[PDB]
Amino acid sequence: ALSLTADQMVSALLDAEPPILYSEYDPTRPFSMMGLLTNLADRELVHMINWAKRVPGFVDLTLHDQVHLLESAWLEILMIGLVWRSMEHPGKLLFAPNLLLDRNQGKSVEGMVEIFDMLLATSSRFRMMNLQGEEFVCLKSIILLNSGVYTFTLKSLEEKDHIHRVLDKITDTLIHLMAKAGLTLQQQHQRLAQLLLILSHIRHMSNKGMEHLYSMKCKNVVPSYDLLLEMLD
Amino acid sequence: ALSLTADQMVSALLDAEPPILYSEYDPTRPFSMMGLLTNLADRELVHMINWAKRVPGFVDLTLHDQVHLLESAWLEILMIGLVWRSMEHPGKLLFAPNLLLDRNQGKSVEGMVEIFDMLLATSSRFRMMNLQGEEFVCLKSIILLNSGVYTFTLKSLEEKDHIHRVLDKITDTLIHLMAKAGLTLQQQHQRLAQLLLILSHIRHMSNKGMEHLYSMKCKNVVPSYDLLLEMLD
Ligand SMILES: Cc1c(O)ccc2c1CCN(CC(C)C)[C@@H]2c1ccc(/C=C/C(=O)O)cc1
Ligand SMILES: Cc1c(O)ccc2c1CCN(CC(C)C)[C@@H]2c1ccc(/C=C/C(=O)O)cc1
Repeated sequence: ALSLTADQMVSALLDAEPPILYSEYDPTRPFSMMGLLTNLADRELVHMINWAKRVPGFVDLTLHDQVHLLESAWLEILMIGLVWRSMEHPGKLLFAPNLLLDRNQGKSVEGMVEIFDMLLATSSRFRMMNLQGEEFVCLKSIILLNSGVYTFTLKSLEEKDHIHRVLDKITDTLIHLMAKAGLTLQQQHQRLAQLLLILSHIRHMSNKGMEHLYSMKCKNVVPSYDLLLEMLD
Repeated sequence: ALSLTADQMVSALLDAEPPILYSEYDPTRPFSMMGLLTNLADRELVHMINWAKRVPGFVDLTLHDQVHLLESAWLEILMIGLVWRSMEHPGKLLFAPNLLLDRNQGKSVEGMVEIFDMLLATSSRFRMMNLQGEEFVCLKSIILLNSGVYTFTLKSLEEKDHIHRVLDKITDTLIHLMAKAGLTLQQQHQRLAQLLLILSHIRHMSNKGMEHLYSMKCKNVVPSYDLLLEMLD
């Protein structure tokens, strides 16, 4: 994992990519949005577990630390995937290929249009930077490893060190991609910073969404430690 | 502002630095924590306004955009200052020089120990990286310009462009500092990434704190648009 070259890191991330899923509704029947969005997120989560297990370095950690990282990052990971999928659809969010929604459609749930807006703005930022697919898979892996690393014994000290070494290797990889693309050293650092600073906004979006989900006060909303543990163990 | 050299950028940021404030309690009387923390935050905010006006590029923006940026970033800015001040005090948060609190002291307010923990962990990360004062002022300015830039007309398009150009100049500056310190190009990119990724965790902490403050449901807690506008106008 730490002996991978930049090209090998990229290949491994592209190969791990999950599929794009469809919403489950009868397309021959007349057009609940939260129902549809919950079911889609439930099914994406299963595939996210399989993806995470294929990110280099991730299965080297303890199962408890794998669960902690996924618990912290899962909604950010869903959100970056949505933003990426929606990039060439100005003004719309491509939740699935059969579920392409505008901001007015989010107005149907109290608190949701604000989240829809923030997601559309991130998509439009990605569009303005001309984000590449190889840069997106790197960013997504960085979210997985970084989002829970500050909230965790000799074992833990070793786990945090390894997570930081893996993160350094993905930073190396990003820079390599930008060098292969022909950017100057100045441009390279500038773009790296631009990309990482968007991750702060993705955190914010997830925190805002988590607050909505927690406020629903429902045992079938938000995956528990135990469900994540069962799926990962 | 965009014509500043890296050295000039650093000098200007160091010069803008606000003072460290004291808690207001009678030190001769027996030892409310939330009272003391609110009063301290109220007074720090005034000084933060003056600081922000001295960050290069910031007064070039519209007053409405200055207010939006401060509204989004103020608690993150207080939190990064606390973490920096607390760096050489393992296990304790130096809220002020006369108010140095451990995690057990945070247990006195329902929900606060969790926030205290996250802040102690960030301080300990800064300690492990050996963060330098010149890097800290850069990071703090980056928070100010970045945290509200994705949530904002021809004027706005021009304002977001300028904010991104200012941010690129601070990225250049960071890298220059790390080059002056003797780091390799590889180390330079790696450390830049490490530093920016901590900003995501600072966002998360602020979101968690904002939720506590909003849940107090009090007109004298959280600065309004109008108060920020009055202080900045
Ligand atoms: C990015 C994304 C998806 O790809 C799929 C669903 C949702 C989002 C972001 C917006 N979000 C809605 C936001 C208000 C958070 C959708 C969502 C809806 C329900 C659940 C519930 C999951 C569960 O309860 O286990 C999670 C996310
Ligand atoms: C970093 C920091 C300070 O330097 C000063 C106070 C506080 C923090 C972080 C933790 N925080 C407590 C957290 C629960 C947010 C403190 C705080 C307390 C009250 C207020 C209220 C301000 C207002 O109501 O205008 C703001 C921050």
